[PDB]
Amino acid sequence: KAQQEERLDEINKQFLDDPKYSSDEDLPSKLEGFKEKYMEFDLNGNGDIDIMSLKRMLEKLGVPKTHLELKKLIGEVSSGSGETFSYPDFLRMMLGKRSAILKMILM
Ligand code: NI
Repeated sequence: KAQQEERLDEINKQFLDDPKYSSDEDLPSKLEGFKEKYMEFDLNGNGDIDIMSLKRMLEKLGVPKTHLELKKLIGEVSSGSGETFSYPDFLRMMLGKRSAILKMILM
């Protein structure tokens, strides 16, 4: 938990130096806030967010979603084999010009 944060920090540093996101003057503090938002979710053994974790989080936001709807949400932001999405997946979505449904829900 607090351990997995170490990895999130390394990723934030990686993104901080990414020219693709340099135009955002508030990147330094935003990445930290996004990290905190990500850590509100239950993170699995690999530090990724799964279906039940997403379900739990959306419940807290008053946004109930069906099992299949949860699959659609993750499948939209996941860079791997649909089922879970990572922190890097999360940042590219939160940043990035395209607006995934999960991004609109969370922001
Ligand atoms: Ni889980």
